[PDB]
Amino acid sequence: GITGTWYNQLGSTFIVTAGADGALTGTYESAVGNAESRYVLTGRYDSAPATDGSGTALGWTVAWKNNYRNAHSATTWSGQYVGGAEARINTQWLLTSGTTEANAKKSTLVGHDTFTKVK
Amino acid sequence: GITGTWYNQLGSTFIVTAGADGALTGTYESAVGNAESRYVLTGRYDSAPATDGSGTALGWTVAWKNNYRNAHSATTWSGQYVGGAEARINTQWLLTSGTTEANAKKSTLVGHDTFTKV
Amino acid sequence: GITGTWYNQLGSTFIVTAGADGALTGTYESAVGNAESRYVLTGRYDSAPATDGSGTALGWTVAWKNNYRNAHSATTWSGQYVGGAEARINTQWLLTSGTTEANAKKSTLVGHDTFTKVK
Amino acid sequence: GITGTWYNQLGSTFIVTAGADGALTGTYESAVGNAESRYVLTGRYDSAPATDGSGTALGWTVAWKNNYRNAHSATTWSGQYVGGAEARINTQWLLTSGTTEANAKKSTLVGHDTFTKVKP
Ligand SMILES: O=C(O)CCCC[C@@H]1SC[C@@H]2NC(=O)N[C@@H]21
Ligand SMILES: O=C(O)CCCC[C@@H]1SC[C@@H]2NC(=O)N[C@@H]21
Ligand SMILES: O=C(O)CCCC[C@@H]1SC[C@@H]2NC(=O)N[C@@H]21
Ligand SMILES: O=C(O)CCCC[C@@H]1SC[C@@H]2NC(=O)N[C@@H]21
Repeated sequence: GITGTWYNQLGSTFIVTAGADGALTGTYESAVGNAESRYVLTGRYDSAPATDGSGTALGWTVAWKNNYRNAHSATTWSGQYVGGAEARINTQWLLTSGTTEANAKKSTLVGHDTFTKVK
Repeated sequence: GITGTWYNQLGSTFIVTAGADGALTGTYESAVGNAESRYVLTGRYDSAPATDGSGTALGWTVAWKNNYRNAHSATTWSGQYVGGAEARINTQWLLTSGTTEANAKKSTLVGHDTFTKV
Repeated sequence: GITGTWYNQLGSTFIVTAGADGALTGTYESAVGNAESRYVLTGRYDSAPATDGSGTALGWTVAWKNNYRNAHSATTWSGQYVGGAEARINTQWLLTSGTTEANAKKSTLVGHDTFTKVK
Repeated sequence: GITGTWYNQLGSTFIVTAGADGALTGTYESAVGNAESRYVLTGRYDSAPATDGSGTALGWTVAWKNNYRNAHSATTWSGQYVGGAEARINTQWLLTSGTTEANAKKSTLVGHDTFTKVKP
C-alpha cells in the first residue's frame, strides 16, 4: 500500500517504492522552497506492522542536491502510513540547513505534511 | 569525514558510510528503548557542501525492526556534520510509533543527539 | 483579535485574553489525554505585529495539574495568529512529561493544532 | 528549587520565580539572535511533581518584544527541572516568527537548551 505516488497539502509529489525488506527508495519534488525538479530520497519502514489497527511507522530523507541545484540542506520526514479507502501518510518533518556556529539557532525548521493518494 | 563509527551521548553506536553521490548507509545500535543489537539505516547528505565554514546537512532513518525484535516504530535524525579538531554530527530526531488514529498525539517523540567518534 | 474562545481539530477549548501588555491568560480544556476540566494557561504574544500581512507570533503553556488531577506534564504551543475572514491560530506544540533519567527518550511529544472560533 | 537564575549553553540568562500556585514569571535575556536586554516571560510548572525520581514538567514563553526592540517572534520552551547535585532544566524549544502564508515553511525553528545554575 505504500508504493506509489503521493501528494501533500503543499502540492509536492512523493514517488516511493517500499522494498520487501524495509527499504524506501524514490524521488521527491517540492512545490515550495529552494528546489527544482526531482531529488533522491531514501528511507525505511516497518515491513511487518502490527495487525492490530495501527499505522505503519516509517521515515525518509531528502538531501536537497540534484543535477540542477544545491540548497545545502536536508529534510527528514517521520510518520506513519494508514491504509484503507482513504490512505494517508501523516508526517512531521525537520529541515536542517548547513550553518556556521554563529547561526546554529537557525539551522532546523519543523513542520508537518499529510500525504494522500489524491491531487 | 562522515564515514566512520560514531557514538552519541547515550552510548548508542552509529556506523556509517557516506557514498560519493550523497548516500548514507550503515547500522545503528541504540543504548536505550525497545531495541537490541543492530538495525539497518539509510539516509542522504550534501555531497558538495558550502566552503564558508558551514556544516554539512544530512539525515537518516532507522525502522526499529531487525531479526530479533520489532518495536513498530522509526526514527529520523536531521542535522549537520561539522569537521575540524573535534568533528561531530549535531542532530534533532523524531521517533514515530505506529498508532491508532485516536492515539496520534502520542505518536511522535522529539529529541536531540550529538555524535562524536570518541 | 486573539481574545476569545477557540477550538482545535480535536475539540479542545482554548479560552484566552490577550492583554495590551503582550500577555495571554486564560484556561484550556483538552478533549483528549490525561486531563479533565479546565487548566490555567499563560503565554505571550507580539502586541506590535508587522503590517505587511504577516501573522502575529505567540505562545502559551499549560501545566496539566488542576484541582482534580495531575498528569505531571506540561504542553507549550508555539505559533501565529492569522487574522482576516476566517481567523485562526496555527500552532506546533511540545508536550513534556516529568520523567526519570531512564525514560528520557519518552519525555517530549511533538504535534500540531489548528484553532478557529468555530464550533 | 526552580526559582532563581539559570544559564543555558549559549550563555543566555533565565531569571525566574516559581509561584506556590504553578506560576512561572521572570525575565529572559538571550545571548544570541534578534534580541537585546531582558524580555518578559510567563509560564507554568507542575507544583506537585511525582516524588519518585521524575523531573518537574514545565514550560514558558517569551514574545521577543520589549522596550529596545521587536523581532516579531516568540519562543516557547518545554521541558523539566531536575534537582540534586547538579540541578538542570532540560528543554526543547520552538521559535515561531510571524510570516505570510507563503513563507509558512520557514515559520518555526526547533532546538534545545540545557540550563544550569552555573554559567557556561
Ligand atoms: O528550501 C530548501 O532548503 C529545500 C526545499 C525544502 C522543501 C520543504 S521540505 C518540508 C516541506 N514539505 C515539502 O513538500 N516542501 C517543504
Ligand atoms: O523504543 C523504540 O521505539 C525504538 C528505539 C528508539 C531509540 C531512540 S532513537 C532516538 C534516541 N537516540 C538513540 O540513540 N536512542 C533513542
Ligand atoms: O496527557 C496529558 O499529559 C495531559 C493532556 C495533554 C493533551 C494534549 S496537549 C497537545 C494536544 N492538544 C490538545 O488539545 N490536547 C492534546
Ligand atoms: O531571533 C529572534 O527571533 C529572537 C531571539 C531568539 C533567541 C533564541 S530562543 C531559542 C534559543 N535559546 C536562546 O537562549 N536563544 C535562542
